[PDB]
Parts: sequence; C-alpha cells; structure tokens
Amino acid sequence: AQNPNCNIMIFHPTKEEFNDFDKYIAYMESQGAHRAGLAKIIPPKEWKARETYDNISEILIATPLQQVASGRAGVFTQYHKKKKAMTVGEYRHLANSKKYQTPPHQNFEDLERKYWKNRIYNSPIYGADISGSLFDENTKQWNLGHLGTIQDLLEKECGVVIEGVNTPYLYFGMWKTTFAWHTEDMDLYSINYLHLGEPKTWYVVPPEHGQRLERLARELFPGSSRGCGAFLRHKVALISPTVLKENGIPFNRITQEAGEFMVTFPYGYHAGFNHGFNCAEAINFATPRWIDYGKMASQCSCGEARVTFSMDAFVRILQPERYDLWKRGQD
Ligand SMILES: O=C(O)CNC(=O)C(=O)O
Ligand SMILES: [Mg+2]
Ligand code: NI
Ligand SMILES: [Zn+2]
Repeated sequence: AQNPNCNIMIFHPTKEEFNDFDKYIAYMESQGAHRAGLAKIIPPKEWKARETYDNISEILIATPLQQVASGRAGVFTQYHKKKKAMTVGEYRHLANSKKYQTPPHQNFEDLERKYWKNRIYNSPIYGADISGSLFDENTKQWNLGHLGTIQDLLEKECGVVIEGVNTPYLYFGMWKTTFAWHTEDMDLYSINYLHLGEPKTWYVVPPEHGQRLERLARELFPGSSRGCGAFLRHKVALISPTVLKENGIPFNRITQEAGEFMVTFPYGYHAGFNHGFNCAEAINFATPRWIDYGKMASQCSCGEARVTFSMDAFVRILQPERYDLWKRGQD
C-alpha cells in the first residue's frame, strides 16, 4: 500500500503533466497522496494564475466575518459576527494595522506557537466564501473556474442528470483568521490556490482516521454533540495540535505559501489559520472515487449548517433515505 504512514505529499508536476487535471489527481492517488487527507501541488515554474494582482482592491467583501472565540486556548469554538461591507483595499489596510497585523516572530513554528497561545484573545476579520475567481480566463491549466463540474461527474459515473452548479470562492485572510475542523460538503474534494500574500497553515487527519477525530470532538464539545449528530458540519470547533497529540489523534501539518495549491481529499478533516493578509481561491470537485464517500457522508439535520442549492441534489440522489429529514433542516 502506498504512503501507509499517511504523510502529506508534495508534488512538482512538469508543465506537460499540468495539462490534464483529472489524470494528475489520479496519479497523486496512485502514489497514496489521499491517505494523508491533504496534498500540496507546486505548479510548474512556467505557469501563472494571472499576470498581476494590481487591481484586486476593488473587490467587495459584502459580509466580513469577525471570528470571536470562546473556550480555552486548545479547545474553543468560534462564532462569526457579521460586519459592514468593505473593499479588499480597506480590508488589506485593516489587516496591516497595528491591531490586526502579524506579530514579530522567528519563523513559522514560533508563529504557530503564538497562534495557539493567543488566538482566543483576539477577533480577526475574515472575508470568506465570496463567489468569484482571480484566474485569468486565458490560464488553461489548473484554472479553478474551468474544472469539470460535480454534476457532470455524477452524470458520467451514474447516468443521472441533476440541477446545480459548481463555482469557486475567494477567501481574504489576515493574521489569526481561522478555518475550523471540517470535511467538505458531502465529503467532496477541495482544491485551494493561495493567490497572494502571507501563508496559510493546515492541519489534517487521514480519512481512514476521521472517526477518531469525531469521537474526540464529541467528548470535547459535549452539548454540541447532543444538539446535532454531525456538528462538525457547523465549522465552528477548533482543537489544537497539542490537544490532538494528548488524545492520540493521528494528524499532520503543512504550511501553504503564495503560488501553491492544496488538495483536500474526501473525508479528510482539516483546520488551519492565516499568517497575515492573503487571498485564496477554492472550489469543491469530485472524482469517481468520491462517489462512495458522498453516499456515506454525514449530514447536519439540526439545521445550523444550512447548505447550498447544489448539495440538495447530491443528497437526493446519493442519500434518498436521508433526503426527507435533511431538507426539513434546510427549509
Ligand atoms: O482557506 C480557507 O479558509 C478554508 N479552505 C478550505 O477549507 C478548503 O479549501 O477546503
Ligand atoms: Mg479591483
Ligand atoms: Ni475545506
Ligand atoms: Zn447541525
């Protein structure tokens, strides 16, 4: 079996190998990359996402989210308080302010230490889940706005024809902005490209061990667990690497830098934080190997997780028994 220790793999495709997205994902899995739950792909040196970022300040963050934490440094929840709209120019200036900027630090490890020590005492502002793309339309390779759609994958594999669309989202981060422990909707893959700015640190649990993380989370967030059978779908719970190590949860960590892609694999729990002002673009995708994960994916039926138009159809076709009780939560 390839990659039996479930290490995060880093790939360096050639420009020739960067032409066929599906085929390269299949290659990475042939080498065991999915066992980690997360892979890093460094694009060929010849490739560019776009010519420059020189006009990005005019993008609007309609609903910036202030991420307020509750709990202890290693085990906390975050709630998202909606703030007034601001441009990316305004946001970048805010990120660079004395109140919000990255603190002095020696290296990524010292900054990771400062994050876990001090995250809970601050409320950074995240511009998340903004529909859009920063890939140039003339970028033909690994353009996250030109991927094959999940609906088309389901049609190719299963013959069924469903409504829904699949588009990318932009994320504007600052120091301490946080993504809580989660898998993707319907345990899809994701791909994330860090367009510009400061790094993003990721933590991931191998898919084969995801249930271990879930069991820990029910012990650590016991009232949340009683309220919903899939509360990690709410995307509010954080657990530090120290706490994971204390409880024997297998995980890995890696830092993504500007210009790099990350791929999360089906049922690969992940969480992380931003080091400073940055902009990432991400989208869900499917392969044939996903279909079984989609059939088995948990769902939030408490009604908090409140999910997309397109996820309806996935549930309806792959999980017809759930369909009924799941859409009572989403209506
Ligand atoms: O970049 C972020 O804040 C969160 N990204 C993801 O969880 C992802 O790409 O799957
Ligand atoms: Mg602009
Ligand atoms: Ni994700
Ligand atoms: Zn729920």
